[PDB]
Amino acid sequence: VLVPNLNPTPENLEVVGDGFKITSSINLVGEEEADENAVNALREFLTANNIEINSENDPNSTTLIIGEVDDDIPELDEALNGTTAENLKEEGYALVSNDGKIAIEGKDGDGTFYGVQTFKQLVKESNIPEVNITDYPTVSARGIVEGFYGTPWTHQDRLDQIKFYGENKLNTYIYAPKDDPYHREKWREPYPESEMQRMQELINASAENKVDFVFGISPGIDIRFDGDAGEEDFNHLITKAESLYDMGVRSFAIYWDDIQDKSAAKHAQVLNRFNEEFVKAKGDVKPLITVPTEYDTGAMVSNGQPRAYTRIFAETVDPSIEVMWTGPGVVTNEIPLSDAQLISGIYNRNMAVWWNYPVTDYFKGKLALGPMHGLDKGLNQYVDFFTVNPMEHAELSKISIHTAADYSWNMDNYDYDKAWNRAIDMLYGDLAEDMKVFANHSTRMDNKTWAKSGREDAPELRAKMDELWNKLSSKEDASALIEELYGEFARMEEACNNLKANLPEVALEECSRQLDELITLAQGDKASLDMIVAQLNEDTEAYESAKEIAQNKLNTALSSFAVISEKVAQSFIQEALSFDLTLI
Ligand SMILES: CN(NO)C(=O)N[C@@H]1[C@@H](O)[C@H](O)[C@@H](CO)O[C@H]1O
Repeated sequence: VLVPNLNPTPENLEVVGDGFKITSSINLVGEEEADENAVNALREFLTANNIEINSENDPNSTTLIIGEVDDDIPELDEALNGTTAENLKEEGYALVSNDGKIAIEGKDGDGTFYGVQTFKQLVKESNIPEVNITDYPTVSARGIVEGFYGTPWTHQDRLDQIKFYGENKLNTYIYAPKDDPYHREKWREPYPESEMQRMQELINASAENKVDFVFGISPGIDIRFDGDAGEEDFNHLITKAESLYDMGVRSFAIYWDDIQDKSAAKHAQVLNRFNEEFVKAKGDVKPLITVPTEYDTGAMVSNGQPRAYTRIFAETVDPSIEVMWTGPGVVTNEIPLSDAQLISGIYNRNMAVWWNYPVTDYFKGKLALGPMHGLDKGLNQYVDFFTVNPMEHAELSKISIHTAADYSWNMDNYDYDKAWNRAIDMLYGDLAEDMKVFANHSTRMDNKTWAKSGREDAPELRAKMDELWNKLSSKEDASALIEELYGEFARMEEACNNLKANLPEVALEECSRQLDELITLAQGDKASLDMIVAQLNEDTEAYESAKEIAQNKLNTALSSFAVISEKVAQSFIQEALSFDLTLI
């Protein structure tokens, strides 16, 4: 009957019937013409959900038809009747479920694979709704940049991330981690055989999930530009890129972010000569990607005009090259349309975004568990390439990455609160509501100086706390609000205790300290109410005992590595301790 949570939100979806049961043995049609990676993902889900494939057609089993446009499959034509992927952009597809048949038609092999992902999300206990779908991404490249400092993701983490990207229609992975010397301090050197297996698994997994594996190269550390030395180094760039191409890498990025030699013309000439002698000469290599030394608006622009570096770079760099920038700041609240307009005009092209959220490398005590927030819903006019920099914490990064998938696939309809809820619903199952309680307090990032981003922590709770102070200072009866807040604080503690008891270890290991912090803070919040209530009752002894606890709970939180709800659960105790009800 009803449609399950879907991610990304499909572009067009119509519920056209009451739904039906998928038979435990089905008819598979198109299995030989259709995209292999889509079929494998299909076979993989079918196996996992206890569904067998009929070796011969129809004891009136359910029929599943799969393939691409212009694929020679009439069964597909018939099941779709009226709806089609023919007029859809790259990566687009059509899905029709109706009266014992499911049709999956992609505009290309990527689209077929993505149709299979929607299919997998539509099925619940072998029931599927009857729908007509036509779907396609808002933005052409969507994904992750592995750009964070701190403990690296492991091999298994990366394999898991790649699968997750595929499942949420993210097609871009910029492999450029700090712990692989072959991407920076050993950039000249091809990978030795002792490393080829590990690299190949990543490349293979990526391909198989329709994820573009971008090899990030940072030659800035020691690259030479002039004379024989500069020629030798340019030749090493080629040989490196070839040797990766030989492994099946078809996407490359060259970073200029950490170079001392701030020479725009030298940077851009290397790019252009690489574009020509490598990217153009191979023919199946995707557009070149670069990060210029000036890569946030503040570094790039002064008084509406490009600074010298940016101006030279914009003027030299080939128009075919993708150029990354991080928005108005390195870590900032927003990218408004005007910022993307300004930078895109300077570079006379659609821009690539490197979004520094949920990354927490600059403020590691806190977990960034909120949605894409602050990004202009019209950014696609000036941007056709979107990536996020996630946390060293791979598992909990999925919450925010999940919302980036929705934002970049269906930008016009993105709603950060709804996407945030959906991400936690789809990821946490029976723990979703408890995980929301916790994550809600840990969305806002702010190092107090240059780095700030994300949705405010617990906005509703924060508004209730404000009303408490307003009522108490106005000598209005606050009895009912106090009871309500006791409810909120008990809920925070209970949720956090259930997460400690029941979160799978893969998630718990990333957040155990922050859970303990929020519990401490919730207990200090409760003691803070006890303080106020004592003052209302003129019970000096009850006031002193509540105050001692509130202060010790605050102090435990302030001294701990873990950071959470600074402006909300934490600040409330400080507000309560500075409040003097005896003088109102
Ligand atoms: C675009 N870019 N360098 O290529 C980038 O964002 N670099 C780092 C980025 O790697 C880091 O995670 C972030 C927060 O500390 O700071 C930035 O300066």
